[PDB]
Amino acid sequence: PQILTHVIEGFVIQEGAEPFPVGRSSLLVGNLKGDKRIITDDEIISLSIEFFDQNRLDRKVNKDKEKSKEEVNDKRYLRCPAAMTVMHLRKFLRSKMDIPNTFQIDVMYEEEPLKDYYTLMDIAYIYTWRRNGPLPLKYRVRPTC
Repeated sequence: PQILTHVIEGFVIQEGAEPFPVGRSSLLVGNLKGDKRIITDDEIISLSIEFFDQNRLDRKVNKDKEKSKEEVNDKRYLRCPAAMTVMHLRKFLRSKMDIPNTFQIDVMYEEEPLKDYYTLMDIAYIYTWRRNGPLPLKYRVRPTC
């Protein structure tokens, strides 16, 4: 639902409200197949992307304003070819949010921006992501000069 297509070089990625484990099969909670022997780049990586939480003032939305439907989740989700780079993502954001060249975009894992050559695999290997959930990315804009 609510999935949108954008092209970034070397593959087309579709991003939006990806189905959640809650609605997915409960069997996916158990010991799913996984193997560090697999180093292929013909692989799909699941991830999220949200605006770095600077405007949240270090406050939790659900904490201050708990919803009865529990609809607090400021991300967009992405099934993405693992070969894709930070450079591609920033472009995709640049295009999605219509971001002028007047600003820079930092793509970050936690607080730390990532180099534009990093592949999504490189990130999973660097940060030792364990395929528990999507790879959580963040982003932010800065004036350039």
